[PDB]
Amino acid sequence: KPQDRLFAGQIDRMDRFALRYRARKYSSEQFRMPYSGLRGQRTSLIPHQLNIAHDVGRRHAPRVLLADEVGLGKTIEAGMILHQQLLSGAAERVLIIVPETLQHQWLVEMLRRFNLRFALFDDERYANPFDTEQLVICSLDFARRSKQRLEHLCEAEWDLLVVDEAHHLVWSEDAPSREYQAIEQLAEHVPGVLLLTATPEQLGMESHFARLRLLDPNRFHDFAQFVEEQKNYRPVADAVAMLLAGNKLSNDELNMLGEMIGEQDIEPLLQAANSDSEDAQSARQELVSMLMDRHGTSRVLFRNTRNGVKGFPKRELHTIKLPLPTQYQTAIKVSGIMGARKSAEDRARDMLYPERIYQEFEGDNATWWNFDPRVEWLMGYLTSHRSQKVLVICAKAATALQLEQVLREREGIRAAVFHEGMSIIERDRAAAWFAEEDTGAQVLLCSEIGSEGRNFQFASHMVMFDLPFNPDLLEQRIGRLDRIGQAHDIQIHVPYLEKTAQSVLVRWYHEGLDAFEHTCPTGRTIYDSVYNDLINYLASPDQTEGFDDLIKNCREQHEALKAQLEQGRDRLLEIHSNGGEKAQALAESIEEQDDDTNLIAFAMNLFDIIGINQDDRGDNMIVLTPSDHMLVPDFPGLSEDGITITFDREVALAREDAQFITWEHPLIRNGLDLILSGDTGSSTISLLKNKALPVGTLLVELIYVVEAQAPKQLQLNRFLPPTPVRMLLDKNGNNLAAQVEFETFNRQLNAVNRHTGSKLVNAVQQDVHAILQLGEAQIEKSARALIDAARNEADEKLSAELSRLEALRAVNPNIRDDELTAIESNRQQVMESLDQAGWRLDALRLIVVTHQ
Ligand SMILES: Nc1ncnc2c1ncn2[C@@H]1O[C@H](COP(=O)(O)OP(=O)(O)O)[C@@H](O)[C@H]1O
Ligand SMILES: [Cl-]
Ligand SMILES: [Cl-]
Ligand SMILES: [Cl-]
Ligand SMILES: [Cl-]
Ligand SMILES: [Mg+2]
Repeated sequence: KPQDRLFAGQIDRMDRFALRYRARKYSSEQFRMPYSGLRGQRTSLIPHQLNIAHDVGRRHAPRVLLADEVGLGKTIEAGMILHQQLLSGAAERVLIIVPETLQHQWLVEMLRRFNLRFALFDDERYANPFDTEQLVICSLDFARRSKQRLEHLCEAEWDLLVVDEAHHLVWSEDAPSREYQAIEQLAEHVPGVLLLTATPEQLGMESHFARLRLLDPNRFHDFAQFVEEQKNYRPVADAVAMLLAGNKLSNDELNMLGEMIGEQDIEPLLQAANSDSEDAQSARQELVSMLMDRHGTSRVLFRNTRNGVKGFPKRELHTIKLPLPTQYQTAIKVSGIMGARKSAEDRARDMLYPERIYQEFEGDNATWWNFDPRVEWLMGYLTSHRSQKVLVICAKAATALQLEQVLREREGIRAAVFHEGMSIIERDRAAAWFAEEDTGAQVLLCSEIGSEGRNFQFASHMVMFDLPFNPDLLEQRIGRLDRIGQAHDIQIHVPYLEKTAQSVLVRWYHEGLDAFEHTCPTGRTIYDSVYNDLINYLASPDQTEGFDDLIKNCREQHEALKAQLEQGRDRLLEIHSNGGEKAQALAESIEEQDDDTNLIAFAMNLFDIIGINQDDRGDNMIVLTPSDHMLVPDFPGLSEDGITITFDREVALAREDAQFITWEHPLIRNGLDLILSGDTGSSTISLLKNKALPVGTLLVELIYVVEAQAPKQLQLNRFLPPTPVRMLLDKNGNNLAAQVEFETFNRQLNAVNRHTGSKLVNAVQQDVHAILQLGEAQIEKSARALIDAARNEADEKLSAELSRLEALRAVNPNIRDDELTAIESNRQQVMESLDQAGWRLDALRLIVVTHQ
């Protein structure tokens, strides 16, 4: 094929040949690396997250509970797992079931951090229809709405299922939820399952066990036995955990340990660890790993905690008590007198957002913002903090929009607005404007959706124009800025109107739950426990008999539950969930990759040759725009509006509007596919100025490709991706390639006029044919060596992993049958597909020695 082009007179420019060869070499090498699938995401490199993702993401059909505490990165961990599985080919179809109001947050996270475009399925967009899309997000309610729909989902042949906030799957002996039942049915037909929930087990042990049974109903079949085994385990594991903290062990703990591990002699290991010797610490970390292989929830549950990971800011509450204006006092009394009585909730909501009462009787569009002291306080705060990036949160979009107008007209400060009525692209623009340094918006006004999952590293100040109606929404608001890696303490300003539901609720959240300044896993439990009572205080804030006691009771419940949670921590599992030194090393290794000058040089040459225009902005960023004369009509991922790119991870994290270019980015992969599936650079001729060789000497640079045809799911690329084999032959068939390195030789060559070129080739066409014949014999030898080596490394690696899981099963009940059968079956189909591998000539460059 490539020789046919050359002789038909079709001669590419030399630089195209070099680009083609580099593209093959690079793509064949970036497939066989340990951190593959953990580079391309727009995230910081946090060890505990990478620990989970690298462990879970490389398994066959992962079935796990991701139970990290709030803010630790359960969404990011799920993303890295999906990213790895979809890049490697282990998965192709993914379903993500989330709570109703979280769909857009997930859609943006998957696309903007993992370059994965999920299709949103709801009833408005579609009143089976799931074969249409490979990546689907929908709500839990949507998925369980009808029995027809559920069965549609089960038969849609999903590879992986992700269920966010899985504590909504509630179970009971006599009436499990519809939610639970729906996931129970789906989990039987999807091989891989990720359940995400931070809910501590002490608040629902039974439901916790039910979720584990969704993952492995075979192993998790006896609630009582499971609890008993965990209870007997804690004594062992608590001590060992106190040893990784360096408090030496007893003689009691030493026989319990020798027994807990009867599969081998650990007397040396124990003698070391339980002593003040320089070999004591490593003896401890190894013991910890042995205990975790025997853990009851080993391999299935990952629970990192904020106490352990410790990268989170302090939270500081600043309340401002403001006088209640006569206009609102009047409206409250009028409503109590002339009021068509409403629900408890609706009266409370009226008292929490008093502008709603005022608008009811003065008509909507009444200028509440002209006398509401919260508005005046906000104007004052913002005009004296003009250089502070401030996140301002209201419950309702209409309130945020009304504030934007006031702030602009009365003080000339332009705020970005963020609410669910706006399109994704509209929120993208508002987000970029708020993130813009020095020239951008100083304020982001949000409805209850906050800032979704977008990072504003520079924002540490938050104003709650009003308060949310329940504690889950409160923590979600604070979680917009209380994020891992935020250095500056969060200042939470709460201006509130005295003698209203606002003052009641601010006191309840703060004094009852301590929910502002400390992350509160107790909030929902206490709220539901006192709901009726609290709602009446909110509905009648001027009738507060017994409120002081409610506060006292609620705080006592909060402290009691906090104590239970502290006492019930599995501190061994917490340590093991962070990943230790192996996880730190994995993060360090990925970061070493990041500084890849090869990729930057390759990508520029690639885009240039494809025909994409490149404008440099100086700030580690470049603007890419389509051109008239590009290799293809429309390059996927490239709009006529252009795209901003960066190759630097820290820039990409600060500029969420820019693409983060890595070997794993679709632009590179699409770019490689374009060049390598086509003719570009496959046929050329060059001159070599060299007087130490006879003039007219002919050299043929041959690039063969060795590749095995197989389904992507087999993941042959781990062992034999399409691999180039470069030969450099003379007339006698001597292959010089082993001692003539490609780059050094490539530099020594000269381009030649294409017309003069096609004349040189025709003059030596027959010599070339003979050389090509000599190459075919040598490629068979080379390809057979490459193939046999890969077939053997597949044997070694895959048999090694099957042995590792069989050895784990001897001590661990959580290794599943289908896991061992999957490795076994894959080791077989991989070896067979390689022994059908083939080769072909991909490119050639003729080289003619001159002396001139
Ligand atoms: N490694 C990371 N790099 C960048 N952003 C991160 C990282 N980890 C978490 N975040 C951000 O922190 C926020 C919380 O992440 P998330 O996974 O939703 O926490 P949760 O465990 O409560 O579900 C999100 O906005 C996410 O984008
Ligand atoms: Cl992988
Ligand atoms: Cl895929
Ligand atoms: Cl006032
Ligand atoms: Cl942020
Ligand atoms: Mg979450």
